[PDB]
Amino acid sequence: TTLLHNAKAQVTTPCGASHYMRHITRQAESALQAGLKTAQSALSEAAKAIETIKTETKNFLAGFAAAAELAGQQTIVSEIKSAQVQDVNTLTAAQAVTTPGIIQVKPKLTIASTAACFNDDGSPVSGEPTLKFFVVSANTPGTTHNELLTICGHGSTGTAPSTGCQNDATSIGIKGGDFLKTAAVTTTRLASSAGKTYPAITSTTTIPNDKTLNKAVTAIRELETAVAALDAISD
Amino acid sequence: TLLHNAKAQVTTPCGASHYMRHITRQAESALQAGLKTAQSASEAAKAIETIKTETKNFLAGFAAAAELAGQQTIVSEIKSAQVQDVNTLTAAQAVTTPGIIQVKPKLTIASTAACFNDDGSPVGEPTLKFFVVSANTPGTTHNELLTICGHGSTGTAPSTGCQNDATSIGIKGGDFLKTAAVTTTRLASSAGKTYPAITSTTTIPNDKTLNKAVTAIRELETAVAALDAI
Repeated sequence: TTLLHNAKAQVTTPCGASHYMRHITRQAESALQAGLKTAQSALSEAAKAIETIKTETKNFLAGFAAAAELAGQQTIVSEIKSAQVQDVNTLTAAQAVTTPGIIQVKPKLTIASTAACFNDDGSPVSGEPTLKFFVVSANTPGTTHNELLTICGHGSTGTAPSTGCQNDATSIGIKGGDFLKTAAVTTTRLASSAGKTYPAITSTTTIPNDKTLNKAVTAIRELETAVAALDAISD
Repeated sequence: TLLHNAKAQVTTPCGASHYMRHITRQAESALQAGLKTAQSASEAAKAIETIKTETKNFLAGFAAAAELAGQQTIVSEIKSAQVQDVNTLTAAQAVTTPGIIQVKPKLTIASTAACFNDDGSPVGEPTLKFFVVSANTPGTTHNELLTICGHGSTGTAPSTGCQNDATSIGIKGGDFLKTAAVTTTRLASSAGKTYPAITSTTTIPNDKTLNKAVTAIRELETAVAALDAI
């Protein structure tokens, strides 16, 4: 039998989650090839093999596409989680509100120098199965001086917020920080009255959201049954 | 089998994701037909041999098209990211609790599956179009986006117009990202028909991610064509 899920994989990062999904597609492909080869060697048993492959193609390709789509989503999640507001040094308040010294909210991203989640040479960089995905939402700003994502006060113009903001509005800058908050969501397959099933993911205010994730997991489940039916050909 | 929706006008990231899914739906129909022919009945052996030799290229480009669809789905959601406007406040109270002026991240979260409605329906040489995001550029003087907002009157919304006046201070917000389209059109040359390399080194996704997927999509096109012959 073909093991779609990698037991020796510990998903702890978005890039890890994307490689786990790609592993599903690689394993799904091997099961399809073996079914194709079994029907090819039988050239009746070849008629029922081709029949099983054709009947399961819709379920196979829908879940294959869903695993790939989830790998794509996690790849973008792994890049966007780096989004930050940059610190800006304080400036005497009268000059901080107009040209040439206006204090700016500066977006910044950290862009991979390779294909995201991959090395330059092309290699990856990261019981019932568990599907784990990472999701983003708006970060929560601070609520007092010297906390993230706030206007930074200091008695001395020119001060870097990293050295400590004060309750002092003589000069003002910006203490930056992460624009997003990243969290994991998980669903662990379990035996159901008629087979196996994934509990729903709850994540209503994130990117991706749970409607997007649950739709894809449902299709991954159809890939798993399609692969099991494919393994039954050579068994 | 026509993998490419010729009558598609891709102008949004969600439209780009649906174009990618059209490719996968068309690719499926080519394999299904190829399997239906094989079901009928050495000819049966010929089809199987093809379907098998081309499965590797087929699933590689199929996965790349669906991967790109997943990437464009997130692009369509995060492109909503903004820094919120914050009303001005007397400067001495603006630097500490409880009035501290905050840089407030904000997203717009789809209430459905992104790029789909509740019912589940979607919301020449071919061209592949994708949308990418990059850091937005802040303004350089008062009342321009992504700057501290001065005003003479405390409690003033920045939409009233920021001034060269630091009596009260707030935040003039705006989009956190800029979103632009990248494209590549299949080109006839002595190399056959190939998609030119995209250059985009400062965006999410970047060109190395995109160019790798595009190369695989070209291999899908070649696989669908061989599947059509049988």
